[PDB]
Amino acid sequence: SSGIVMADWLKIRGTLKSWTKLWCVLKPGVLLIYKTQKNGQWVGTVLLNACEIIERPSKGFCFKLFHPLEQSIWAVKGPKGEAVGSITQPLPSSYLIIRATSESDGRCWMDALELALKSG
Repeated sequence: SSGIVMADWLKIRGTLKSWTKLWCVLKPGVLLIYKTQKNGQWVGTVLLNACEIIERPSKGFCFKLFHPLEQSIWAVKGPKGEAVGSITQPLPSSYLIIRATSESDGRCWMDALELALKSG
């Protein structure tokens, strides 16, 4: 009933190239990012509807979510009404660079992300 298409750890490159491991959940039209896997501290929600996706060779496997018009990709409000995201390494306003453990995992995420873009 959840509507959760995918959930797994992904590494997200900050502006500070710290590659933090964060818990990521995919629901139609949104990617929800958390510090921890269960009942986690919300960091941000990416509005996939405003986004396009491109592959980024080469290390594992990296892909980039970006706003084609260089605008903000981020939800104003948390899934639970949260005003502000949990503090993390600084992240870009208009794009996100993401890494997955395996090529197969990465391709799955990416394909799933593609469908998710125009739904919700």
